[PDB]
Amino acid sequence: AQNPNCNIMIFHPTKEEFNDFDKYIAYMESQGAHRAGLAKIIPPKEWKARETYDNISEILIATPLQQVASGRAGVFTQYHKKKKAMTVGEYRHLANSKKYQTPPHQNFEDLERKYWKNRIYNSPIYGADISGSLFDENTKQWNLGHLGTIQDLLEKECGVVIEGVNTPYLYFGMWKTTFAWHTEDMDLYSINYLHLGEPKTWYVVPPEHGQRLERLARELFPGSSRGCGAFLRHKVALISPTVLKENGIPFNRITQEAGEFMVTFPYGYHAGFNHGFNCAEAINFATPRWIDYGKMASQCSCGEARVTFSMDAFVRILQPERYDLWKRGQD
Ligand SMILES: O=C(O)CNC(=O)C(=O)O
Ligand SMILES: [Mg+2]
Ligand code: NI
Ligand SMILES: [Zn+2]
Repeated sequence: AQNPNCNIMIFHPTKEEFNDFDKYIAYMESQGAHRAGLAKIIPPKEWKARETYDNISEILIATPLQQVASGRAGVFTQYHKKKKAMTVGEYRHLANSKKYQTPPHQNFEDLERKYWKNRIYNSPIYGADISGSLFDENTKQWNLGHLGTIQDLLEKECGVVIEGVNTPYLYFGMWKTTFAWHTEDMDLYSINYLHLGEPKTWYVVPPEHGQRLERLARELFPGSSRGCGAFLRHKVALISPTVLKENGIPFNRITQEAGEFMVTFPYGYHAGFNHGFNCAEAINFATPRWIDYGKMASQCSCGEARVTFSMDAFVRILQPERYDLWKRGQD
């Protein structure tokens, strides 16, 4: 078995290897990459996502989210308070302000220490989940707006034609903006490209150990667990590396820099934080190997998780027994 310790693997495809996206994902899996839950892909030196980032300031962040924490430094939840609209240029100025800017630090490990010590005492503002793309239309390789759709994959594997669409999302971050512990909708893959700015640190639990993280989370968030049998679908709970180590949960960490892709694999729990002003693009995708994960994915039916239009068909076809309860949660 390849990669039996479930380490995060880093790949350096050549320009020739960068042509066929599906084939390269399958290659990475042949080397055991998926066992970690997360992989990094450094694009060939010849590749670029677009020519420059000099003209993005007028993108609108219609609903910036202030991420307010509750709990203790290593075990906390966050809620999202909606703020007034602002442009990307206005958000960048805010990120760079004395109130929100990255503090002085020695290296990524020192900044990580400071994050976990101090995150809860601040409320950073995240421009998350903005439909759109920064890839040039002429970028033919690893263009996250031109990937094969999940609906087409389901139809190719299973024969059933379904409604729905699959488009990318932009994320504008600042110091301490936080992504809570989660797997993707329907335990899909994700791919994330860091277009510009400061890094993003990731934590990940191997898919084969995801239930260990779930059991810890039920212990640490006992009211939330009574409320919902899949409350990590709410995407609000944080647990630090120190607390994971104290509880014997297997995990890994890695820092993504501008110009790099990360892939999350089915049922790979992940969480993380941004180092400073940045912009990322991400989308969900599927492969043949996903189908079995999609059939077994947990679901939130309490009403909190509320998701896209296109998840309806995935539940309806892959999980017909669960469909009626889940749809009630949507309505
Ligand atoms: O970058 C972020 O805030 C969160 N991204 C992801 O969870 C992802 O790409 O799967
Ligand atoms: Mg613009
Ligand atoms: Ni994710
Ligand atoms: Zn729920």
